[PDB]
Amino acid sequence: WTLKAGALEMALKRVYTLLSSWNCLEDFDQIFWGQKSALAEKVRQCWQDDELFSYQFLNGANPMLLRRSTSLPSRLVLPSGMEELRAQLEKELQNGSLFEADFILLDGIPAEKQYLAAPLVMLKMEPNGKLQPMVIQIQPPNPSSPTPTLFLPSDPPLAWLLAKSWVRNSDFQLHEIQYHLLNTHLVAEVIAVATMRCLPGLHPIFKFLIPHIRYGGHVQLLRRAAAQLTYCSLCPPDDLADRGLLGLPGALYAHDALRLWEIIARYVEGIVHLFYQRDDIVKGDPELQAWCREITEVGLCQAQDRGFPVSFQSQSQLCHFLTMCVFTCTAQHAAINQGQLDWYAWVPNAPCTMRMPPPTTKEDVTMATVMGSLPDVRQACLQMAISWHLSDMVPLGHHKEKYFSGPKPKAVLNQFRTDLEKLEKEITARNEQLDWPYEYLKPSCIENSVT
Ligand SMILES: [Fe+3]
Repeated sequence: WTLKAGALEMALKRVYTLLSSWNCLEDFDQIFWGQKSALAEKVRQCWQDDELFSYQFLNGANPMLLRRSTSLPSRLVLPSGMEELRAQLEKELQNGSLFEADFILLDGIPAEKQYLAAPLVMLKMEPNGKLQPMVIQIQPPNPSSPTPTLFLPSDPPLAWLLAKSWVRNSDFQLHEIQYHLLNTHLVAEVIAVATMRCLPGLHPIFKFLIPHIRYGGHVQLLRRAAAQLTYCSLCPPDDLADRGLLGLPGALYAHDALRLWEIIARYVEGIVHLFYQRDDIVKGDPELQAWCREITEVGLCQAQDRGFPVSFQSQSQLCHFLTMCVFTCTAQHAAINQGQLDWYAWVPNAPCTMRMPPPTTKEDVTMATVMGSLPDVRQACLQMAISWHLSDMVPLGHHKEKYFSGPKPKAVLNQFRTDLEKLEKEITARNEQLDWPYEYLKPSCIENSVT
């Protein structure tokens, strides 16, 4: 249950075992014959469009990587005689308009033989709202490349596509290992056990948390991910702030996540201020304090060097942490998981595996090269299988149970529902006006727990 060695290696096996059970004709019709999503069908036809490539960094299956650059990455070595790329990256950084998708956590991992790369994409945002790519670097510098080729939108079309496609494969990897398995599922397992371990069932925050938690490499990558898991990464206000995605009107994941955070927060602090009336109570609850330590020190593996608390000194310190717990188990899993059907069905747009190494030049890139690198029918079709299965339930805030008895808690949970209905009708109204709606965080679509 920990994030050790170790435990993480056992996690991946249990995941393969689950996925294996869908390697059969279980929903074959549905699947490979039935109607695919409206968005899936949109992706199929626009996937080569540079804007659709870019757009996904904001509102696709994985909107957790993109960042607004403050300086140009040290890995982005620009060869002599690209004064123009130089000047344009400079222009954008000075304008506060330069963004990046840096896939470095993959650097150095090897991957039935699959090839990995650790690319960097630099994108500009124009007043429009729209993100346009400027340059892809597929491998980082290292000490016999010196100056990795820089692939550009103006290059031989099939080279630009191969470059982009490697970026999507890399996005596929980080998305599933880091942002889905680790950050939602495995962090959920830590929260869950630690609740079971340190808090008796009638402990108020056990009652609060419970409706949300019943119950090679890869290995390399998952270990590194778990290594750099910070507390702020799991908190939208912090996270969207640390990545410069605040004040971005077309950042719909960002908007929705943040608007949910405020709902969860208000619901959280409402319940907390009832039981822990004042900071003194929080500080003095020894069980809660064990529960905190159990998550940060044991479960997350000495995670107190990555923003995580070792104690709760106050209501605010506890509400912030309790809001992170709900969000991780509910909203964020919704955001990370609900998009596989839409974005990963059309396999060329999110290739699960690449079967050749990345190109070192932009020269001699052929359909043979492209088709050779992209997955095969078997890999690609099993991809589609799993993504459909992944993407009856109890929605967020609707645990048809009453662990709390008073009218005071009931009022709190009642406002939560009202605010959730408020966001619901807001999201659905916005989405109606858009060709590319975002709906992985509509409150009704979020399950009251990771399952
Ligand atoms: Fe999941």
